[PDB]
Amino acid sequence: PPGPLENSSAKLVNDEAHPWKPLRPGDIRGPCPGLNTLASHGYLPRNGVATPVQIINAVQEGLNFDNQAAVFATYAAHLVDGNLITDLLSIGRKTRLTGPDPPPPASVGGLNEHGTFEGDASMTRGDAFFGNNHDFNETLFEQLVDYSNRFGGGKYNLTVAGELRFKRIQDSIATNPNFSFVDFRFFTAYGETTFPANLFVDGRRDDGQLDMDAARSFFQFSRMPDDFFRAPSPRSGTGVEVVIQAHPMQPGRNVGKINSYTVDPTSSDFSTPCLMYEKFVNITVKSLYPNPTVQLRKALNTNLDFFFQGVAAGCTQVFPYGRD
Amino acid sequence: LPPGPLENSSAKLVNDEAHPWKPLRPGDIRGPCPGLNTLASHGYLPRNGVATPVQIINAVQEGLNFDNQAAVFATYAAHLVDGNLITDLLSIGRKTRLTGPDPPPPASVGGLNEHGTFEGDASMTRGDAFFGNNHDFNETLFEQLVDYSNRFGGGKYNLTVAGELRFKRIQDSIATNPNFSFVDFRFFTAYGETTFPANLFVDGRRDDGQLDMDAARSFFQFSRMPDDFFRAPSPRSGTGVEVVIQAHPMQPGRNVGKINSYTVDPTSSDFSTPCLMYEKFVNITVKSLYPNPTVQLRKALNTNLDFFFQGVAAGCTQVFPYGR
Ligand SMILES: *[C@@H]1O[C@H](CO)[C@@H](O[C@@H]2O[C@H](CO)[C@@H](O[C@@H]3O[C@H](CO[C@H]4O[C@H](CO[C@H]5O[C@H](CO)[C@@H](O)[C@H](O)[C@@H]5O[C@H]5O[C@H](CO)[C@@H](O)[C@H](O)[C@@H]5O)[C@@H](O)[C@H](O[C@H]5O[C@H](CO)[C@@H](O)[C@H](O)[C@@H]5O)[C@@H]4O)[C@@H](O)[C@H](O[C@H]4O[C@H](CO)[C@@H](O)[C@H](O)[C@@H]4O)[C@@H]3O)[C@H](O)[C@H]2NC(C)=O)[C@H](O)[C@H]1NC(C)=O
Ligand SMILES: *[C@@H]1O[C@H](CO)[C@@H](O[C@@H]2O[C@H](CO)[C@@H](O[C@@H]3O[C@H](CO[C@H]4O[C@H](CO)[C@@H](O)[C@H](O)[C@@H]4O)[C@@H](O)[C@H](O[C@H]4O[C@H](CO)[C@@H](O)[C@H](O)[C@@H]4O)[C@@H]3O)[C@H](O)[C@H]2NC(C)=O)[C@H](O)[C@H]1NC(C)=O
Ligand code: HEM
Ligand code: HEM
Ligand SMILES: *[C@@H]1O[C@H](CO)[C@@H](O[C@@H]2O[C@H](CO)[C@@H](O[C@@H]3O[C@H](CO)[C@@H](O)[C@H](O)[C@@H]3O)[C@H](O)[C@H]2NC(C)=O)[C@H](O)[C@H]1NC(C)=O
Ligand SMILES: *[C@@H]1O[C@H](CO)[C@@H](O[C@@H]2O[C@H](CO)[C@@H](O[C@@H]3O[C@H](CO)[C@@H](O)[C@H](O)[C@@H]3O)[C@H](O)[C@H]2NC(C)=O)[C@H](O)[C@H]1NC(C)=O
Ligand SMILES: *[C@@H]1O[C@H](CO)[C@@H](O[C@@H]2O[C@H](CO)[C@@H](O)[C@H](O)[C@H]2NC(C)=O)[C@H](O)[C@H]1NC(C)=O
Ligand SMILES: *[C@@H]1O[C@H](CO)[C@@H](O[C@@H]2O[C@H](CO)[C@@H](O)[C@H](O)[C@H]2NC(C)=O)[C@H](O)[C@H]1NC(C)=O
Ligand SMILES: *[C@@H]1O[C@H](CO)[C@@H](O[C@@H]2O[C@H](CO)[C@@H](O)[C@H](O)[C@H]2NC(C)=O)[C@H](O)[C@H]1NC(C)=O
Ligand SMILES: *[C@@H]1O[C@H](CO)[C@@H](O[C@@H]2O[C@H](CO)[C@@H](O)[C@H](O)[C@H]2NC(C)=O)[C@H](O)[C@H]1NC(C)=O
Ligand SMILES: CC(=O)N[C@@H]1[C@@H](O)[C@H](O)[C@@H](CO)O[C@H]1O
Ligand SMILES: *[C@@H]1O[C@H](CO)[C@@H](O)[C@H](O)[C@H]1NC(C)=O
Ligand SMILES: *[C@@H]1O[C@H](CO)[C@@H](O)[C@H](O)[C@H]1NC(C)=O
Ligand SMILES: *[C@@H]1O[C@H](CO)[C@@H](O)[C@H](O)[C@H]1NC(C)=O
Ligand SMILES: *[C@@H]1O[C@H](CO)[C@@H](O)[C@H](O)[C@H]1NC(C)=O
Ligand SMILES: OC[C@H]1O[C@@H](O)[C@@H](O)[C@@H](O)[C@@H]1O
Ligand SMILES: OC[C@H]1O[C@@H](O)[C@@H](O)[C@@H](O)[C@@H]1O
Ligand SMILES: [Cl-]
Ligand SMILES: [Cl-]
Ligand SMILES: [Cl-]
Ligand SMILES: [Cl-]
Ligand SMILES: [Mg+2]
Ligand SMILES: [Mg+2]
Repeated sequence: PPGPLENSSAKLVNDEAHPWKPLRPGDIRGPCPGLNTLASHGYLPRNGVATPVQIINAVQEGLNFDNQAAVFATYAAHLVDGNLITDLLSIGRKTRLTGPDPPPPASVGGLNEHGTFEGDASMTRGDAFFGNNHDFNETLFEQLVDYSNRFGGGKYNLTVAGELRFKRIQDSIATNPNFSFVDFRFFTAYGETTFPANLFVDGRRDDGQLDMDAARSFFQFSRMPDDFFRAPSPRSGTGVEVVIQAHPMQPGRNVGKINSYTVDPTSSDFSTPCLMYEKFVNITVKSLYPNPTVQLRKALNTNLDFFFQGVAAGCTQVFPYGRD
Repeated sequence: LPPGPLENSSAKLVNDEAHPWKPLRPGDIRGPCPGLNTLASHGYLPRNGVATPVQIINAVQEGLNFDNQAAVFATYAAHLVDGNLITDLLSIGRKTRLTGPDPPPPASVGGLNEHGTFEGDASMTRGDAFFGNNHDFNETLFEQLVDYSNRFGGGKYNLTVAGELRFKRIQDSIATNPNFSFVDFRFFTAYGETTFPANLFVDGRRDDGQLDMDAARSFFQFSRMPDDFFRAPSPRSGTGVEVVIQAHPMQPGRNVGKINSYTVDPTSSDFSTPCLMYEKFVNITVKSLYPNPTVQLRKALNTNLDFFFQGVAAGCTQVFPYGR
């Protein structure tokens, strides 16, 4: 697992060695505009299948994503969505490129796999319930623009993030009878809304105000603006507290029908990051791998260790298969 | 310019042969900040505790891996209100002739000890200014930190301990300090500070956010790094502050001339309005110290207000109290 950038100042990353290209048939793109754009500028394999080490070097070098967040997000995703023997992860749909599957109920389903990492009330993608959880959706993007106009002076910023995050949750509650918003997804849904203001903003300026042309380029086409400079120093979810505090929300879920959102008092929330860590490892990962062979157990323990090092709140390490 | 981010920001020995702890030698100034005190006491900063903004940022980054945005934000904020803008020198403690000849009233140039500019109420290990001394280590407060760590962190200080102690300290001040104030700048900074010991005082080889009480006392009381201390393995500052905020959500306010009269102030900024915090700091705090400044002082203010703006986490739009 790579350490932080050696030299992490702003610099042009839309450069000569990293041109955008269109998708070839077979090139895999998914629900993350950050990984998508990196793949499309060749910071990641252009076909969208990568090792964890590759994804981490790419997000730091391409966009100056900080090391702790890159390590948390990448090994969390690899544990639930990736192939632990081959050490590969698809950034979108399940693919044979990741090699021979483990036994069920592990899915190795790529970032597109619903319920594991990816989840509901995304900004520019529709819920899995309605059929397609990974393609750019134009109606939701035009909503992001609207809110930018109304709260951001035409630009996306943390204030807009706060408003739209809530709007999307409300939208899901009213329309999605499967709406779920607990645990891992509750956590990551709020930190994602800060990323575009933090990281899609040209680094020479770095003033957290994202223009709509830049926003469309990343979200829709996986493409950096012309002459794009990365952020002037490493960061990820700075300001998430702005987005949480705008519209206080307790973790919960619709119960088999629309508008039935019911708080779940067993879910972690922001005051309990280590319950969220423990349930991810001790319930989510453990249920995908309830009885691993010696070889799989050893791959699981190595990735669980690397995952534990990226956990922002620190926490106490949990061992689903033992320390041995 | 402010220094940019650290070249190679990995974990490494920082309590080394070139940076030993030394006892205070009269002349030497120590203040309310255990981070800055300890850096001065190991020679990362000047040992007498008076430094330029550039020295302080280089010191917090190289000594402790404090991240660049936070180092710039705090350093220029404190310099604007507590420092000498003409000599370019800031005391980490008391007001001193070592920062040079003063500007005109009503500027104070009072050092970091100056109550209510940067320093303020409900500190963890230091008493409120109202009771007499806002900067000395207070053994009864540290013992209550040790007690909350036994109760909530298994004997170690971590973000769960921080959430409970931060709220305890606020309740102590409401009950005992008739002047307690907890608005605007202080309301914002108080929360982030409670994360720093978990993120930054924990040996960088471990980096699991569990701070032992011997390490904690070393930094807070003696201004000394633990033996063989490694700084954190990448840059960070207020990671996990939302964990502290959401443990006991609370709005900004003040006692109203007597104990137990905490009154929410609806004109204060809070965590959802970080740009109003920025703006009030500049329009009100800074500009009432320097209501009408001469030509050279006006240049120095505008230069430092620029650097300050670049450090604002939320991004925001720049305000210009003296024009552009
Ligand atoms: C190092 O720092 C420490 C701490 O800052 C310094 O010591 C402090 O010094 C100040 C200044 O002298 C003292 O201020 C004075 O406080 C007294 C009140 O004392 C008693 O009540 C205190 C508050 O308790 C309530 O709130 C807390 C916090 O939530 C809570 O835990 C308590 O249980 C109680 O809560 C109430 O409300 C709750 C709802 O939230 C309810 O559940 C509950 O039912 C309660 O009703 C308390 O902390 C204090 O406890 C200490 O002292 C006793 C022994 O006396 C000891 O047994 C405890 O273990 C503690 O050690 C007391 O119980 C107040 O009366 C004074 O008010 C006078 O003066 C002010 C200011 O001038 C005037 O405005 C008033 O009108 C009045 O004349 C005063 O404000 C502070 O109490 C003290 N704290 C300590 C010692 O812990 C120390 O000085 C510093 N050292 C150095 C060297 O500087
Ligand atoms: C992102 O970009 C925006 C614009 O550049 C920045 O500026 C903030 O913009 C916000 C959002 O529009 C402003 O907040 C709004 O201000 C309105 C007026 O505020 C004053 O006047 C009213 C009287 O009408 C007073 O009551 C109030 O106390 C203020 O003195 C308010 O009417 C708005 O409140 C209401 O809005 C919604 C609309 O959907 C209502 O439904 C609610 O009831 C709500 O109460 C709103 O607060 C804000 O003033 C701007 N801030 C500043 C400092 O200028 C953001 O700063 C920028 N963000 C970042 C992180 O960069
Ligand atoms: C570090 C490896 C990363 C992984 C494994 C990862 C994975 C994901 C996944 C699976 C989603 C979908 C969540 C949802 O359902 O909405 C997502 C969303 C998101 N990602 Fe990433 N991501 C990573 C890095 C990045 C980077 C570097 C950026 C920005 C620089 C970023 C920006 C975002 C944003 C803005 C979304 C939300 C998009 C939306 O809601 O429309 N990600 N990420
Ligand atoms: C970068 C320049 C910095 C400045 C200008 C600065 C200034 C301050 C000031 C004025 C206070 C007192 C606030 C109060 O409690 O009343 C404070 C508190 C504190 N600082 Fe800093 N600080 C800096 C860097 C850091 C660093 C690098 C660390 C640790 C790595 C740190 C750790 C803390 C902690 C833990 C407190 C609270 C102490 C307490 O509540 O007992 N600071 N700082
Ligand atoms: C709304 O949520 C429900 C409940 O999660 C979704 O139904 C579930 O769909 C999954 C995935 O297709 C099913 O699990 C699979 O079942 C097949 C064959 O039945 C099995 O061979 C697979 O290995 C896997 O078990 C499952 O039947 C079902 N879960 C239930 C009923 O608890 C439902 O599809 C969602 N609705 C929409 C429109 O998305
Ligand atoms: C992009 O996202 C938008 C908004 O989230 C999706 O639009 C939604 O589409 C449904 C139908 O697919 C619209 O309502 C439908 O109305 C009929 C009545 O004839 C009803 O029988 C259906 O059950 C359904 O309710 C819905 O109003 C619309 N929501 C909007 C516009 O806010 C859209 O499907 C997404 N695009 C893609 C390609 O998925
Ligand atoms: C606590 O605040 C009080 C009230 O603001 C202060 O004392 C008063 O305020 C001014 C100072 O600005 C004094 O000149 C008045 O005589 C005081 N009395 C009243 C009724 O206003 C005082 O500055 C603070 N006390 C301490 C110890 O810091
Ligand atoms: C702070 O340390 C404590 C103990 O090491 C951790 O708290 C425990 O959390 C477990 C599950 O992780 C719960 O059963 C208890 O509520 C906790 N034990 C207690 C309170 O004695 C806590 O997670 C740590 N916090 C962080 C952020 O690392
Ligand atoms: C511009 O600022 C200067 C001070 O830098 C002002 O000087 C005033 O001097 C009087 C003398 O009694 C003081 O009492 C005031 O406090 C000072 N004013 C201020 C605002 O601090 C001078 O008056 C100001 N000139 C203009 C045109 O505003
Ligand atoms: C702080 O001061 C600035 C101006 O120095 C404030 O006023 C706004 O400034 C912008 C930028 O030039 C103008 O577009 C607006 O027209 C200004 N408003 C007014 C009423 O003139 C800003 O609002 C101030 N903020 C606070 C909280 O005091
Ligand atoms: C506008 C503002 O910031 N006012 C605070 C106030 O709420 C508090 O009562 C006062 C005296 O202790 O200190 C001021 O700094
Ligand atoms: C670090 O990165 C930037 C952009 O390449 C450059 O300005 C700076 O000198 C580099 N520092 C080095 C290579 O030491
Ligand atoms: C996970 O397992 C660990 C150790 O066996 C245990 O401490 C913890 O309670 C478990 N977590 C849950 C939520 O069951
Ligand atoms: C291991 O036990 C779990 C119980 O959760 C079961 O699902 C899994 O199939 C078991 N595996 C064996 C050894 O095949
Ligand atoms: C840079 O960090 C690496 C990572 O551990 C380390 O090996 C090396 O000693 C550092 N380089 C310098 C010049 O300090
Ligand atoms: O143990 C070293 C390697 O182990 C694998 O399991 C991976 O997931 C890598 O990221 C790691 O570098
Ligand atoms: O530009 C005015 C001020 O700028 C600062 O950065 C310092 O270097 C000072 O020496 C000077 O007073
Ligand atoms: Cl980093
Ligand atoms: Cl530099
Ligand atoms: Cl940094
Ligand atoms: Cl005492
Ligand atoms: Mg989604
Ligand atoms: Mg204080």
